[PDB]
Amino acid sequence: IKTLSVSRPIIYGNTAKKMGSVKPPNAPAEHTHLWTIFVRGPQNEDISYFIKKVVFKLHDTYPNPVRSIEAPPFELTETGWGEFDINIKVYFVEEANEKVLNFYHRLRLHPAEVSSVYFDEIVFNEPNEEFFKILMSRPGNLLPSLERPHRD
Repeated sequence: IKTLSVSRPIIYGNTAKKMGSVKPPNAPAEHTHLWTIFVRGPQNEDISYFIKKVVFKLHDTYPNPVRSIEAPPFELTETGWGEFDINIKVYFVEEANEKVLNFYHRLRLHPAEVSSVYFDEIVFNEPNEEFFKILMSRPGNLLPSLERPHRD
């Protein structure tokens, strides 16, 4: 028990909706849809305990197409009229001892919200010991961490 591997499940992809009269004051003309590109946990658990930042690379026609999200939720909303590939770069907390992980997602606008989401698992083959303390102390634990006396 020198090295201990561990995985974390994630969901990545986008949702999209047709845009009506309700839109931001500076919504580019001819943009027909809004969309949210994201990296999430199952049950929308906050995944910032292992993810440090997510960097989304949009199409080069977008202003400042490299969008770095450095606090949760790891998502951004944009508008547009068409589909293209987005490069999602996931960076990990130091204790994970894991380099950047790349995903590529094709934005989906059709077919009334649409959802194009992919389930994957990030593996950490050589995390620091401290990584497991971070993981196990994340909110929501119900179990005892000591021998808790109890009646029959």
